[PDB]
Amino acid sequence: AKYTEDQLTSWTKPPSDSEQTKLENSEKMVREAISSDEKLSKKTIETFGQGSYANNTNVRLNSDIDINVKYSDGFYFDLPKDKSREDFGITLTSYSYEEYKDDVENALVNKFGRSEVVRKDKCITVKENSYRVETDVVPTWDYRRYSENGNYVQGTKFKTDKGIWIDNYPKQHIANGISKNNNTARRFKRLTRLHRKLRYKMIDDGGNVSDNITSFLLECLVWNVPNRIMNDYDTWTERLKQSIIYLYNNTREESSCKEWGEVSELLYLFHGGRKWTSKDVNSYMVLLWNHLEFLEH
Ligand SMILES: O=c1ccn([C@@H]2O[C@H](COP(=O)(O)OP(=O)(O)OP(=O)(O)O)[C@@H](O)[C@H]2O)c(=O)[nH]1
Ligand SMILES: O=c1ccn([C@@H]2O[C@H](COP(=O)(O)OP(=O)(O)OP(=O)(O)O)[C@@H](O)[C@H]2O)c(=O)[nH]1
Ligand SMILES: [Mg+2]
Repeated sequence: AKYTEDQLTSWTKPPSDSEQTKLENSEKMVREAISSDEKLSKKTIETFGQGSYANNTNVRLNSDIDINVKYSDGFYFDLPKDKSREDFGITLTSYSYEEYKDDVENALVNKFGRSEVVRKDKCITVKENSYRVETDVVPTWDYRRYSENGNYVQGTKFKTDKGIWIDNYPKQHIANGISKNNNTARRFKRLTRLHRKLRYKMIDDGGNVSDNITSFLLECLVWNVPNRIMNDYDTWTERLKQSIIYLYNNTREESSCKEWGEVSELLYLFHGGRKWTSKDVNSYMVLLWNHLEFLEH
């Protein structure tokens, strides 16, 4: 074992006792930037956390906090092929996502100053000082995806500066992660923290980790590890070993994992459009296993 049980147990832990405080401070500052803007305050816009601080899975002290700002006065939607869009109800509006993101960047500059705000491809970064963590503000619009039965699932949708349209389901993501954490006696998110920290260590001491293995991907993988592997073992060394074994085994053939979804369970994990592959995950599991140096016979 390249690492001891104490070290792994320590790395299953939040990087500060004030994580929720930082998240709520970022949420409040973004919400105030919204509410004290002349243009946006007159629009239905919900400010809420997403990502590692909202899932209590962050492992890097004062890493970026993700704050979604979701416009909901008009929603994008997607219908099955056997349904008409006209029959559902159409709405035309002079407002667009591009103008919304420009407005959000304007409000952020107004509240925090242009030198503190940095527009990026998928977000708008507010720089960290001594009182606030660096915050990625993510402007999105309401999004509905309808199924055959008439029910819809609700989420967020946005357009990158490079013109790519992205759909997300952050609320269902957080809800499902909370459910699994409850049903694992709070071991799911500890194992997620351990995996994230291990990825960072491997990248730091020189290891060759693929850029396709993201933190969101690691979280979705640990999400896909069945609860029994977390519940039915007694040390973190063994839970980690078994989770790696499971992910490796079920990523050797695309058939074993082509049905896995992300934490929201509303999008597939390996159905194209992703920057990773199941072979990428399998290679990463091999690299991590060889890094950990478990005892063998
Ligand atoms: O590919 C993606 C990436 C991101 N997202 C959505 O954007 C949220 C934050 O996107 P992040 O890339 O920041 O993931 P993370 O916060 O969990 O890990 P860090 O790198 O920040 O440490 C994610 O929680 C997810 O809801 C997706 O839906 N798909
Ligand atoms: O699908 C996504 C992706 C990203 N995000 C949010 O935008 C932030 C940007 O984080 P990313 O790392 O995913 O985008 P990038 O512009 O840095 O491109 P790469 O070179 O890293 O591949 C993320 O931290 C997340 O909060 C989403 O909300 N949804
Ligand atoms: Mg994040």
